[PDB]
Amino acid sequence: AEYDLFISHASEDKEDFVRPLAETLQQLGVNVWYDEFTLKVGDSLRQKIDSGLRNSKYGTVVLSTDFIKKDWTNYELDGLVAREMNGHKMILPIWHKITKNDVLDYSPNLADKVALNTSVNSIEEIAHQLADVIL
Repeated sequence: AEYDLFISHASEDKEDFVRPLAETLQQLGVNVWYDEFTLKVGDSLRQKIDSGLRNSKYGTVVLSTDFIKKDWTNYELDGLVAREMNGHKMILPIWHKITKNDVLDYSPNLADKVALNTSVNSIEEIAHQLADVIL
């Protein structure tokens, strides 16, 4: 794998969250990329995930209201946020700009699968969780 980590995300969260998080991860020594894994409306998410896991040791998902309403199989995120392929692992999903009603409406089984939350956890705390596993 050429990369340590890829970050699946919606376009609404790319510049104001994924980019600072990626830069923080790079400062900690993690080789991370994300530009090719932006989810737009009508995209196949699993297509992006298969590409990410093919060339990255790990992946994570930025679970926003925008992301979960764009995900055609949002109700199956509870399986996807822990998906593995070729020994590469989706890990540490991140709650980010999402409401509990959004989880109840579009992916109820996801609720106890996620712990990180950018409304309670800082970007630096989240980056350290990823960095400690990767390095």
